[PDB]
Amino acid sequence: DGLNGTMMQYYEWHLENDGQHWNRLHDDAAALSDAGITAIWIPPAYKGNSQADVGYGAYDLYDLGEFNQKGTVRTKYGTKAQLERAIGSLKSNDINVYGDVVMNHKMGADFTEAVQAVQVNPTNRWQDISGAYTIDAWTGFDFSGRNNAYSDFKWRWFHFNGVDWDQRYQENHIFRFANTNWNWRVDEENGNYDYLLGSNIDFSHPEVQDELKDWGSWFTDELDLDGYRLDAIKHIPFWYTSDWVRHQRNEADQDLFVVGEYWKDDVGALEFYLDEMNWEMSLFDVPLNYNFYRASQQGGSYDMRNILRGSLVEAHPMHAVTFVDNHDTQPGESLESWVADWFKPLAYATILTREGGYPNVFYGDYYGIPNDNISAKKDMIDELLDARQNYAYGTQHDYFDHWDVVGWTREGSSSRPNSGLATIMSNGPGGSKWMYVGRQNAGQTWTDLTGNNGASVTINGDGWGEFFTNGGSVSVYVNQ
Ligand code: NA
Ligand code: NA
Ligand code: NA
Repeated sequence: DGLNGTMMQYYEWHLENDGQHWNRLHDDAAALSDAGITAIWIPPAYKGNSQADVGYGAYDLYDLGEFNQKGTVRTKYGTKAQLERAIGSLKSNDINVYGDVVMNHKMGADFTEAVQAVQVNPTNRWQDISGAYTIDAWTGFDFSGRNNAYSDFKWRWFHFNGVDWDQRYQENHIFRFANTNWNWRVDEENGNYDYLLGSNIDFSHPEVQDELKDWGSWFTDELDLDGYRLDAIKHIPFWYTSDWVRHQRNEADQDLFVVGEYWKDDVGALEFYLDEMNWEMSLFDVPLNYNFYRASQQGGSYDMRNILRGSLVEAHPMHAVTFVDNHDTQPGESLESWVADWFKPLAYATILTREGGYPNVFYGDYYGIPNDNISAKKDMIDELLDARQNYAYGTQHDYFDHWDVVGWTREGSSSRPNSGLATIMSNGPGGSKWMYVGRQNAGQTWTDLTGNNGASVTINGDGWGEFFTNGGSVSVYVNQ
């Protein structure tokens, strides 16, 4: 009934490869809903390069842990039946399901093929650095164990335009297939960032365009998805992602939420992409991720008044999926920009108690990351989810007027009893700030849901209250 939406990435990079994750998800459904989670982003659910693959080394998009391929039947997360069972549990508990979609490349080809290719400048793929010669690339996919179930489409080298490994001479190089063009338009870092890893798909081919559109529809129907999380889209021709998304919404009866991962610490680049998409999807707020990271790294000297500056949520709140960390930013991973424990509570309060943006909770933060001795922050997050789910409603007032202490308020809405809140925090010494929470809340006494400050704040006759916060901390006051 108008409840704020909250997404949760249900996995972390170092999850154990025990094949019991879908089952865990299934048993956690009710608890997650009660906690305030309304949507779950599941990891790539199809067969990857190997059983332990996190899912991005995608081998067979039609094998959801159902066929014996790549050395295993189940994926790292479990079997097809356990996933379907988990999804059913999510639906019955009012939780939307977003499926991760990996279409930029394929990995784990069954055999190599001889291909004329040229080496290109890694920092400028538009420039060849060698003449054309024949290499042996891993491009042949037969999906043997699937027996053509669902689809008899087979992949070959002519469906791709590049790889980063030559099996003939056993060397690593960024290869562009001779007589093939890099996809366009794509991100321009390194000149043309079409190629990332694995066997890079060339969408110029109509057969490729149709195959992935048809697979998408099949995947959507098979799992009854409510949306998707589009992987590495800055490496995929923009025109195609738009075509694909429009195609899926046309084939599915249910609404489909779409959030793309355009990984770049540049809001303008993201806005450019959204213009190209005619704003038909949201994008993860990568700049905000880096804002949080810069703050975490610098300490109190960071000017909190700029915490949201340059972020996507700041400019287009309706098209931004906000987050603090993910499987790519956690320690040791490729896009590391981990927010330390001290600043993490402030970052989560920022995405969970504000009116703009569609916030996402990271599994690694919620349950911790054992591999790196990172504690579970479930207690802290649940209090902020309680705030979001039951109190973050109504007109918002911002107070980013001090370099250390900042905050904002929500007047609450008649639709939700006792809703309304006041968030105040400091990345340096503690302090206080008078903020307006709505004259309709006069006479109420508000207390901190996080327990970080025992102050009791009574709202005066004009609807103003003075809220307190300790140093390097965050408090969220509500009429509890
Ligand atoms: Na690409
Ligand atoms: Na981060
Ligand atoms: Na500061």
